[PDB]
Amino acid sequence: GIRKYKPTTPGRRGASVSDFAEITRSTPEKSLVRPLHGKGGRNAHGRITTRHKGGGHKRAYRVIDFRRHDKDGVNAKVAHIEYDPNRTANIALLHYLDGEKRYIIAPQGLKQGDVIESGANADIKPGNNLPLRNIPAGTVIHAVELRPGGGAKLARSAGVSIQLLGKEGTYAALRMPSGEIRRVDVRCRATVGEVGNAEQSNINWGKAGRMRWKGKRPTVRGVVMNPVDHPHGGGEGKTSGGRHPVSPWGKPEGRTRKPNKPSDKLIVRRRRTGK
RNA sequence: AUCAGCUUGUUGGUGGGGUGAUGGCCUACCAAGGCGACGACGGGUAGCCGGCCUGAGAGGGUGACCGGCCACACUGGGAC
RNA sequence: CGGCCAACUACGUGCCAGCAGCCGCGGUAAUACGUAGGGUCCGAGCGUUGUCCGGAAUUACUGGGCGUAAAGAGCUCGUA
RNA sequence: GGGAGACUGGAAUUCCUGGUGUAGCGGUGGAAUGCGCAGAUAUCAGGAGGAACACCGGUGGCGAAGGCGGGUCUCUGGGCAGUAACUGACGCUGAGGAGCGAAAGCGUGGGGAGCGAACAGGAUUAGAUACCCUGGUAGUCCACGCCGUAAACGGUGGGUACUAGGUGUGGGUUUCCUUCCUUGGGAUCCGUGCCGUAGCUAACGCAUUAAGUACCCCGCCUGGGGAGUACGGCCGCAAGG
RNA sequence: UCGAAGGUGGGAUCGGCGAUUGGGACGAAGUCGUAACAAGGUAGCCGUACCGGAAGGUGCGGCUGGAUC
RNA sequence: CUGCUGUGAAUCUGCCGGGACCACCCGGUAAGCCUGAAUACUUCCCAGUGACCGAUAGCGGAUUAGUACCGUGAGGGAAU
RNA sequence: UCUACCCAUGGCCAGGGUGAAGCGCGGGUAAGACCGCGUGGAGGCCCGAACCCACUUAGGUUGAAGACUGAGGGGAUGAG
RNA sequence: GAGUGAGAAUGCAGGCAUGAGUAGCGAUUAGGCAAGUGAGAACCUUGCCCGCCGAAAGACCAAGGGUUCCUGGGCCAGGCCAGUCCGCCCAGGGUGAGUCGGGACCUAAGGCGAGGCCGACAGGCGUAGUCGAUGGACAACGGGUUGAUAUUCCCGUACCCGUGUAUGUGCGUCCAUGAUGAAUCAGCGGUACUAACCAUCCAAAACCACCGUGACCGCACCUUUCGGGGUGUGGCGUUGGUGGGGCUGCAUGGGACCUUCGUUGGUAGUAGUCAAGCGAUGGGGUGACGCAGGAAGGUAGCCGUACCGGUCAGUGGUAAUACCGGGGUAAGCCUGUAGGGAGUCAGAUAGGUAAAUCCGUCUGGCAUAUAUCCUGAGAGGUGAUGCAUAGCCGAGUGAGGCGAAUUCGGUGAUCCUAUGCUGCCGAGAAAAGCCUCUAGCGAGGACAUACACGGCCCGUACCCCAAACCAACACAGGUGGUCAGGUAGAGAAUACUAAGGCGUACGAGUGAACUAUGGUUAAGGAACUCGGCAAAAUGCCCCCGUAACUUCGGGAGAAGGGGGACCCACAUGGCGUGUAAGCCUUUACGGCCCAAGCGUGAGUGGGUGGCACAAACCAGUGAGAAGCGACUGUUUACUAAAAACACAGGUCCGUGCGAAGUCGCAAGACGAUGUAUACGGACUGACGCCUGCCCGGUGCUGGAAGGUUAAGAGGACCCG
RNA sequence: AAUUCCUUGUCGGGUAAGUUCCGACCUGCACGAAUGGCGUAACGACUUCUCAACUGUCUCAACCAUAGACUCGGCGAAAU
RNA sequence: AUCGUAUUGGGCCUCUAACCUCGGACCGUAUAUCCGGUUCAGGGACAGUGCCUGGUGGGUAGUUUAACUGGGGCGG
Ligand SMILES: [Mg+2]
Ligand SMILES: [Mg+2]
Ligand SMILES: [Mg+2]
Ligand SMILES: [Mg+2]
Ligand SMILES: [Mg+2]
Ligand SMILES: [Mg+2]
Ligand SMILES: [Mg+2]
Ligand SMILES: [Mg+2]
Ligand SMILES: [Mg+2]
Ligand SMILES: [Mg+2]
Ligand SMILES: [Mg+2]
Ligand SMILES: [Mg+2]
Ligand SMILES: [Mg+2]
Ligand SMILES: [Mg+2]
Ligand SMILES: [Mg+2]
Ligand SMILES: [Mg+2]
Ligand SMILES: [Mg+2]
Ligand SMILES: [Mg+2]
Ligand SMILES: [Mg+2]
Ligand SMILES: [Mg+2]
Ligand SMILES: [Mg+2]
Ligand SMILES: [Mg+2]
Ligand SMILES: [Mg+2]
Ligand SMILES: [Mg+2]
Ligand SMILES: [Mg+2]
Ligand SMILES: [Mg+2]
Ligand SMILES: [Mg+2]
Ligand SMILES: [Mg+2]
Ligand SMILES: [Mg+2]
Ligand SMILES: [Mg+2]
Ligand SMILES: [Mg+2]
Ligand SMILES: [Mg+2]
Ligand SMILES: [Mg+2]
Ligand SMILES: [Mg+2]
Ligand SMILES: [Mg+2]
Ligand SMILES: [Mg+2]
Ligand SMILES: [Mg+2]
Ligand SMILES: [Mg+2]
Ligand SMILES: [Mg+2]
Ligand SMILES: [Mg+2]
Ligand SMILES: [Mg+2]
Ligand SMILES: [Mg+2]
Ligand SMILES: [Mg+2]
Ligand SMILES: [Mg+2]
Ligand SMILES: [Mg+2]
Ligand SMILES: [Mg+2]
Ligand SMILES: [Mg+2]
Ligand SMILES: [Mg+2]
Ligand SMILES: [Mg+2]
Ligand SMILES: [Mg+2]
Ligand SMILES: [Mg+2]
Ligand SMILES: [Mg+2]
Ligand SMILES: [Mg+2]
Ligand SMILES: [Mg+2]
Ligand SMILES: [Mg+2]
Ligand SMILES: [Mg+2]
Ligand SMILES: [Mg+2]
Ligand SMILES: [Mg+2]
Ligand SMILES: [Mg+2]
Ligand SMILES: [Mg+2]
Ligand SMILES: [Mg+2]
Ligand SMILES: [Mg+2]
Ligand SMILES: [Mg+2]
Ligand SMILES: [Mg+2]
Ligand SMILES: [Mg+2]
Ligand SMILES: [Mg+2]
Ligand SMILES: [Mg+2]
Ligand SMILES: [Mg+2]
Ligand SMILES: [Mg+2]
Ligand SMILES: [Mg+2]
Ligand SMILES: [Mg+2]
Ligand SMILES: [Mg+2]
Ligand SMILES: [Mg+2]
Ligand SMILES: [Mg+2]
Ligand SMILES: [Mg+2]
Ligand SMILES: [Mg+2]
Ligand SMILES: [Mg+2]
Ligand SMILES: [Mg+2]
Ligand SMILES: [Mg+2]
Ligand SMILES: [Mg+2]
Ligand SMILES: [Mg+2]
Ligand SMILES: [Mg+2]
Ligand SMILES: [Mg+2]
Ligand SMILES: [Mg+2]
Ligand SMILES: [Mg+2]
Ligand SMILES: [Mg+2]
Ligand SMILES: [Mg+2]
Ligand SMILES: [Mg+2]
Ligand SMILES: [Mg+2]
Ligand SMILES: [Mg+2]
Ligand SMILES: [Mg+2]
Ligand SMILES: [Mg+2]
Ligand SMILES: [Mg+2]
Ligand SMILES: [Mg+2]
Ligand SMILES: [Mg+2]
Ligand SMILES: [Mg+2]
Ligand SMILES: [Mg+2]
Ligand SMILES: [Mg+2]
Ligand SMILES: [Mg+2]
Ligand SMILES: [Mg+2]
Ligand SMILES: [Mg+2]
Ligand SMILES: [Mg+2]
Ligand SMILES: [Mg+2]
Ligand SMILES: [Mg+2]
Ligand SMILES: [Mg+2]
Ligand SMILES: [Mg+2]
Ligand SMILES: [Mg+2]
Ligand SMILES: [Mg+2]
Ligand SMILES: [Mg+2]
Ligand SMILES: [Mg+2]
Ligand SMILES: [Mg+2]
Ligand SMILES: [Mg+2]
Ligand SMILES: [Mg+2]
Ligand SMILES: [Mg+2]
Ligand SMILES: [Mg+2]
Ligand SMILES: [Mg+2]
Ligand SMILES: [Mg+2]
Ligand SMILES: [Mg+2]
Ligand SMILES: [Mg+2]
Ligand SMILES: [Mg+2]
Ligand SMILES: [Mg+2]
Ligand SMILES: [Mg+2]
Ligand SMILES: [Mg+2]
Ligand SMILES: [Mg+2]
Ligand SMILES: [Mg+2]
Ligand SMILES: [Mg+2]
Ligand SMILES: [Mg+2]
Ligand SMILES: [Mg+2]
Ligand SMILES: [Mg+2]
Ligand SMILES: [Mg+2]
Ligand SMILES: [Mg+2]
Ligand SMILES: [Mg+2]
Ligand SMILES: [Mg+2]
Ligand SMILES: [Mg+2]
Ligand SMILES: [Mg+2]
Ligand SMILES: [Mg+2]
Ligand SMILES: [Mg+2]
Ligand SMILES: [Mg+2]
Ligand SMILES: [Mg+2]
Ligand SMILES: [Mg+2]
Ligand SMILES: [Mg+2]
Ligand SMILES: [Mg+2]
Ligand SMILES: [Mg+2]
Ligand SMILES: [Mg+2]
Ligand SMILES: [Mg+2]
Ligand SMILES: [Mg+2]
Ligand SMILES: [Mg+2]
Ligand SMILES: [Mg+2]
Ligand SMILES: [Mg+2]
Ligand SMILES: [Mg+2]
Ligand SMILES: [Mg+2]
Ligand SMILES: [Mg+2]
Ligand SMILES: [Mg+2]
Ligand SMILES: [Mg+2]
Repeated sequence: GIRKYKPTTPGRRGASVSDFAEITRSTPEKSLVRPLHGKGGRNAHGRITTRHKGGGHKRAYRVIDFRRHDKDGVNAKVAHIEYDPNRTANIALLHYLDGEKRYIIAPQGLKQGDVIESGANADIKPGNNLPLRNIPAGTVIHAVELRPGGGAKLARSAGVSIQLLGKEGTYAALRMPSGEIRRVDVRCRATVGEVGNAEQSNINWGKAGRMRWKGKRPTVRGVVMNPVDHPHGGGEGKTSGGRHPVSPWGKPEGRTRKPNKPSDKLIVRRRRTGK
């Protein structure tokens, strides 16, 4: 759950963490690890592509079976629900009957011992990936794909995931966490159940070291920025810039969504906030 | 209790000194407890009693005089 | 010497000067203010003042209540 | 309708989408701020989301008290009648202590249809920082914690034994006119309304579900303000208690 | 060794005073107001939160110590 | 005249040139292709010339010369 | 090749204290919450050298040095 | 005909003056004397004391420089002075590797890049690949040597990489034993194709009865003078078309008739393949990795003891009970302890881009055995009759021969087991090598041993916290890694010392001011000053006791006080370690204790000396208020370190995935190999209370109904 | 007040005196609620004030041993 | 615009054959997430890309911001 840390030092007074009692193994599988490195917020070209992030704690990579489609009709027990920091959620390894173990996203309330099926015959216990032909309308879903068989991309937020609304014709309607409705094929791949670590939103950061570890760099406010560096720069004292806030990269607040996407016709309306 | 914990010779045993007389009265060595919500330790007031006044009684108030003790002798100590 | 409380009339100023333990007494005709008489109480003492009890069953053990005047804690489990 | 979790239903409001359909719709003691001519109101079809369950529904049931009601499942407490098999003084109340607790308020993270403090306008008045109208931010919903106060009222602590009745309701055992249908008649215990004796009370009034007559323990009160306030102590992140 | 007096240093209690401020009661009479007592002209009150010179107003929940029907 | 972008002609009473524009007459035939001679230039070689300098001049360099040296750079850059 | 940032691979931090969760025992409950006792060394924790900084002062300022030296000064298991 | 006339432009280049023989001669260590060479000696050489560093100011490496290394010659030029000396200059000499560092081995960040994509062009990208250590695989010590080089040369003993000899164990292909397995003919899943039977619920072609009455025909009453209309009844009709029976056809379950078996009855274990032994550009394992922390066993190393050799040092006493010096010895080859981990066979399954005896998974059997295997410090033996050493003899720039003892104990690491164990989150590279499996071959390979043989190229001197690198210098600066002795000590601080190297290149004198570095000072203690700036002061360990406030951690080492030296006794005490010996057994590099021996803090008494017993060095000033900033942090290298910045806390907005925003005229890459509890942007800055009013202006988000307007279409009139 | 010109505002505490400081008043030229307001335990080489000790910072300087300054010997600078 | 004859472009709904796909499966390939081709599957006469123009456009660029003045600036 959530465990709050006692104030031993003035720095870690407010630090509270979601204790990971949901851990079973501590040393990740060495076979599936691929060579990875912190890119430092920089491309191969050497320029800093995005500031406020980079540096920190070098970490490893592991392949997740996001698009599980190659093998079907075989069951798998939950091997060990381990901790992968490269995601907000957790990964629970599976012993499939063919002996080919792949990592998958651990759904909410998953504990070691449940049997998971991936295919048409799969039931409604969480972790079962199956096309929309075999799912009731109205069930909460996660790790949702966009086409019948091109790899799953969406619905992997910890705690709130996409909810299926209804099927009409050959197009299916999906409700977004933002409260929006997206039209998607009735043959895409989607799983059942919410994603775990819902209590992760109750994490309290704590200090700056954790944050350089996590990746982000300290944020430099524009009002003290130099005027050449930023439109908010300059001033003798504290000033807001004398104009509406603007990213120093030229454009102010506003529309950024370029229309006319191939899935733009597959969207009914855009998000509305604070209702 | 608009005072909840107090105490370290403090508590208990043994061995010594001590005093007219027993005794942590004093010393050494052993054990950790005794007193505590059937009000401890703290705070304010005040000499106690036979008596006096009041009240049918219960009770309440009080310690004039006398008398039975207690404590003191400008303040604090000590001893022959 | 108004009623509590046995003892009243006249004269002098009228919301002034003043009385007083509770109620309370004077705004031109006071048995309540001041003076006279008159009467009452007490008496070698007479009142005022302060402390204490009684009435005070007004801390109710004898001897109070908790619907509205003051009061049933919000209600249970339950240690001593 | 005792509590908790999950699943599920319909009506209604609002919003969105698409027809039809035209200049008004909403409003009060009267009118104007409000939305329309960019197509409102009305009305049909569909969808979305949130809250709450109209009738049954009552001076009726349960819970110790706050309180509790759309269905369905899951688990569970309390109470009642008969046989009385068994335990054989285990009963009661309970200072300090501990647990539950209306609404509002606070933190974190979500939700948010309607309603609605605060705040804007429009209206009345000499005056409105109100009553009225149009809007609507907390909150009202969910989960975890908190505060622990109400005219928290039956303004009456609990338990036991006794003391005349009449009239309704609910639950269960029996017996008899006996169709053996019948609130038929009778006996019994528990709960809950109303009116009434003796009695009590200053009166209103209570009257077997006592304020009657007693027993056991517990809290509370000693003229009105000051004041349920200052200081001190305890709890709470704070409001505060 | 003990030992009264004296001096070092910080904790409690009783206090006395203290600019100014907060609150209360008594004066009497004046302005601002209509709050409550009759369905007091918005039923009252209680707990609570917000608001306003002021009595008060509103929201939510609770009682009738509320009158008509 | 050429180019980017769209349109788009005739084959000879066809066209475009004749310095916004055309009737009659006047001069040449576009979308295909190339072609020596006069010209510009001199890192190199040869032969000469100079009212050009004679070692702070003349090329930075008559001599260890783009050497020493400075600068990690593109480079700069000596005196003798 | 300094400095700013990042990337990958190595290395560095003498010594001494503070004592979270967790763990077992005895209380507390019906289960808790909680209460003490023994292990724990978690900490951008504490004191303090190597190391990294540069707060004060003096000297120097045609210095030993085109930004230091000497006394003190801060971090010193980490945003190093 | 002029490059034709200088005195200046903080002019240019060269030369030379004064300031002037003035300042300085480069630190917190310091010298003096003797003898020697030399023409000259504080500075060089040799001897004795003194001084300084000694986590360096000693000894090694990397980067860097390149002859500064050694020897011989000389001292006009350089060394801040003379200099016989030098890191000066001239000549000669000096660097020895299968095993130490790189290449023939492989990869990270990143660079190059065939084809290819994009780009007028130049070009930019990146695939297959190839480069790229700061990483990983893979092989040493003691002693000795001359005037300079030593893990390289020699002696002594080994190792592991790679090529060959052939004999000995020994194996099939061309014979054939084994284990099996699999692609062929004949039918069945009371379940239940098709006429029914028993039981149950409902109703299409309205029969009976009642009621309501689209509309029609009307009887009686009311109503306006009669009319519309209203009230009760009758005849239907139903705004609101079944029952009954039969043939026939279809639909639902039964047994059975022809085709679908209980894999063999002959053949064809006759013929065709093959597993040795190498075997992959392929597949799979292994190789393969964090921070922090404690405990245990050991080692380097240190201190004492036995033993071994020597000692008489002009001083009062100690001639051995005392003193000084030794008291060493590797790699490798055996043994496999403490300790860290892990279980064994049979059969089938297709999951690992093809197949698998390999890697996984499921059925079963065997297993809690210190069974079995791997790893693994250390100790013991060999290595070693060897080497070396304290010292004895002749012999001096120096060489040679001989050569004693070589054990116990204790202390003890930051070193080894350890890439381990326990716990935390912030969850900890790649490939080569190695083991093994098959695909594609195949008539000769596999294992040991006597023997002669063959193992590449390059670095190898010297300096390296400095006069040899970077700073223009022989500069008070900077520079990464490895060795870490003794006494006090908590220690790598600090003080003094060993090994070892220096007194670092201007000196000799004179009580001047004055400047700089320090010490002390009557008495007052901030009266100077902007400020207690600077100075001064406390400072260590163990105890006793510590407030206001608070987020219950703190504040707090709060403040303050006491003890601290030496000797003796308690005390042959307690503690650790551990021999002989004892106890025991799966007998071994075994568990228990441990007299003896060694080391050892703590306290209480008694006594003693000084003014002072943490006496040196080293080593917090404390307290009370108020402002800003929550705190640790970072910055104006070289005038300013804060109230600035940043940081965790929150808010708002934009972001639906080849996302937003970027870098890029583009491919492409980051974002992210992440996916609205995630990313970017902006503002504030922990935490408590909160965060009021205002949408005219400017921005942003909605609705474009009206008017204005581009380009392009369109050809009225008019001129010629 | 990090905002206040008059202003050393007025009043109270500290000293002999306090234009600084601390605590209040509001006459806020020209505070103010995310360019955030008010407090806040802890920290700060931050800012300001007071206190005990301490001292040559001072009253008022004196002496002492260093390294220069001085003379001699060797080499030998510059700003202008 | 020349309710039974005419006016050539707008508005929509469709289908695949232009076009798109960072969708799948194969191949070059013995190894290749690049690239190219085929098939299937999704969008589709749209998106995309030019040419012209209208808008927005301190993100970027080149500039300007007088003189007189009893010092300048503010005044005139
Ligand atoms: Mg915090
Ligand atoms: Mg990876
Ligand atoms: Mg950022
Ligand atoms: Mg890094
Ligand atoms: Mg996670
Ligand atoms: Mg910012
Ligand atoms: Mg800035
Ligand atoms: Mg700008
Ligand atoms: Mg600025
Ligand atoms: Mg400003
Ligand atoms: Mg804006
Ligand atoms: Mg949305
Ligand atoms: Mg005694
Ligand atoms: Mg004794
Ligand atoms: Mg009495
Ligand atoms: Mg009495
Ligand atoms: Mg008495
Ligand atoms: Mg007497
Ligand atoms: Mg007596
Ligand atoms: Mg006395
Ligand atoms: Mg006395
Ligand atoms: Mg009378
Ligand atoms: Mg009388
Ligand atoms: Mg009179
Ligand atoms: Mg008389
Ligand atoms: Mg009395
Ligand atoms: Mg009684
Ligand atoms: Mg009473
Ligand atoms: Mg009452
Ligand atoms: Mg009560
Ligand atoms: Mg109460
Ligand atoms: Mg629940
Ligand atoms: Mg509609
Ligand atoms: Mg909603
Ligand atoms: Mg009880
Ligand atoms: Mg009880
Ligand atoms: Mg009690
Ligand atoms: Mg009680
Ligand atoms: Mg509780
Ligand atoms: Mg509510
Ligand atoms: Mg609130
Ligand atoms: Mg909350
Ligand atoms: Mg919330
Ligand atoms: Mg509303
Ligand atoms: Mg508004
Ligand atoms: Mg109630
Ligand atoms: Mg009660
Ligand atoms: Mg009772
Ligand atoms: Mg009666
Ligand atoms: Mg009655
Ligand atoms: Mg009763
Ligand atoms: Mg009573
Ligand atoms: Mg009261
Ligand atoms: Mg208090
Ligand atoms: Mg006072
Ligand atoms: Mg009223
Ligand atoms: Mg009114
Ligand atoms: Mg009212
Ligand atoms: Mg009212
Ligand atoms: Mg209230
Ligand atoms: Mg209100
Ligand atoms: Mg209510
Ligand atoms: Mg009433
Ligand atoms: Mg032609
Ligand atoms: Mg030509
Ligand atoms: Mg160069
Ligand atoms: Mg600890
Ligand atoms: Mg705990
Ligand atoms: Mg400095
Ligand atoms: Mg100076
Ligand atoms: Mg100097
Ligand atoms: Mg320089
Ligand atoms: Mg100093
Ligand atoms: Mg740090
Ligand atoms: Mg000339
Ligand atoms: Mg000149
Ligand atoms: Mg000059
Ligand atoms: Mg001169
Ligand atoms: Mg001089
Ligand atoms: Mg000099
Ligand atoms: Mg020097
Ligand atoms: Mg000499
Ligand atoms: Mg030293
Ligand atoms: Mg050191
Ligand atoms: Mg050392
Ligand atoms: Mg190097
Ligand atoms: Mg020579
Ligand atoms: Mg010479
Ligand atoms: Mg020279
Ligand atoms: Mg030479
Ligand atoms: Mg490339
Ligand atoms: Mg190419
Ligand atoms: Mg490549
Ligand atoms: Mg390479
Ligand atoms: Mg390399
Ligand atoms: Mg060498
Ligand atoms: Mg060597
Ligand atoms: Mg790890
Ligand atoms: Mg020795
Ligand atoms: Mg497998
Ligand atoms: Mg060889
Ligand atoms: Mg070589
Ligand atoms: Mg060298
Ligand atoms: Mg060196
Ligand atoms: Mg140099
Ligand atoms: Mg030097
Ligand atoms: Mg130097
Ligand atoms: Mg260094
Ligand atoms: Mg060390
Ligand atoms: Mg020394
Ligand atoms: Mg030395
Ligand atoms: Mg001087
Ligand atoms: Mg002195
Ligand atoms: Mg003094
Ligand atoms: Mg001053
Ligand atoms: Mg303090
Ligand atoms: Mg403290
Ligand atoms: Mg302290
Ligand atoms: Mg034995
Ligand atoms: Mg045994
Ligand atoms: Mg002494
Ligand atoms: Mg800091
Ligand atoms: Mg900082
Ligand atoms: Mg900087
Ligand atoms: Mg600076
Ligand atoms: Mg600097
Ligand atoms: Mg500075
Ligand atoms: Mg700074
Ligand atoms: Mg700061
Ligand atoms: Mg910050
Ligand atoms: Mg905030
Ligand atoms: Mg923000
Ligand atoms: Mg925001
Ligand atoms: Mg507007
Ligand atoms: Mg505006
Ligand atoms: Mg036209
Ligand atoms: Mg102020
Ligand atoms: Mg100020
Ligand atoms: Mg302030
Ligand atoms: Mg001052
Ligand atoms: Mg002001
Ligand atoms: Mg202002
Ligand atoms: Mg703001
Ligand atoms: Mg602002
Ligand atoms: Mg504060
Ligand atoms: Mg002095
Ligand atoms: Mg003087
Ligand atoms: Mg002297
Ligand atoms: Mg000097
Ligand atoms: Mg001198
Ligand atoms: Mg000189
Ligand atoms: Mg001008
Ligand atoms: Mg002027
Ligand atoms: Mg002038």
